[PDB]
Amino acid sequence: HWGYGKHNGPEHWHKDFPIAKGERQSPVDIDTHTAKYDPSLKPLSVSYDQATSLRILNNGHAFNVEFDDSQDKAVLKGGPLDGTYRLIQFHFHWGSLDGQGSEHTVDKKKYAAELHLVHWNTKYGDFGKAVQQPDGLAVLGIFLKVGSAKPGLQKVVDVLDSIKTKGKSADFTNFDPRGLLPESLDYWTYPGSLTTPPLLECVTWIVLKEPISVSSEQVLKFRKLNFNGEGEPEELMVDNWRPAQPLKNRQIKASFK
Ligand SMILES: O=C1Nc2ccc(F)cc2S(=O)(=O)N1
Ligand SMILES: [Zn+2]
Repeated sequence: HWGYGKHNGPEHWHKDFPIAKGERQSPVDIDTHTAKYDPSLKPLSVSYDQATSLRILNNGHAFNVEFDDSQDKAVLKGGPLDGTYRLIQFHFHWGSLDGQGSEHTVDKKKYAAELHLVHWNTKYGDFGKAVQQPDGLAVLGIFLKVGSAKPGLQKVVDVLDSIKTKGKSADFTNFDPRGLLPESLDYWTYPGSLTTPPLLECVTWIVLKEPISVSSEQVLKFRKLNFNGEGEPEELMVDNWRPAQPLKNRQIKASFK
């Protein structure tokens, strides 16, 4: 099965998932000098006041904080998007060292981690139908750098010991994802894909320019998670990031000068 190891990592994924070599794969390097300001892009609208978190799950490649998406409660709209996209889950990608971990890069810079807030287009009715469409998902990507702690992340960090291994979940209600957002919503946007198999080309990527700061202790606790299940040999869940993929015939657009 696919993973992030030497024999099953990103360079192998194309054998089971040939779209890995497709025309709109993610992540990508964001060349800040070539990204063009698009004055027709609107401000992002992030409406998370009614978000209902339910559960946190170690799925063997990251941990997902899942939300009730059976109603319009936490939605992303505006920006490059047409219509309304409902928050379904968020998760992170991170490194074994502070010098790597993000999936997107900025002028080849790798951040310590990257948060993905995943939303699906309500016109397709559910997530499973949305991923079959070129405009089915909108993923808000936020870089993490190591410095001061992020207070709004600590409730996540503190539950990780209860979901150490693949397949473990824990109740995780009343978590407010607004506490994970930077001050500015300036962003880059481009059409891309899921960054894990099945690598479907269904994502409008919206990557925020401003990183959030998290403490060394916070990211160190991400690195204590396990890829393996309980009672299997311990493999630390680190370096669960796909590297940048060829941009091909795409343009990255900036919301800001
Ligand atoms: O690792 C990732 N796996 C995903 C899997 C399913 C998604 F809906 C979105 C993503 S993602 O591209 O945001 N990141
Ligand atoms: Zn992701």
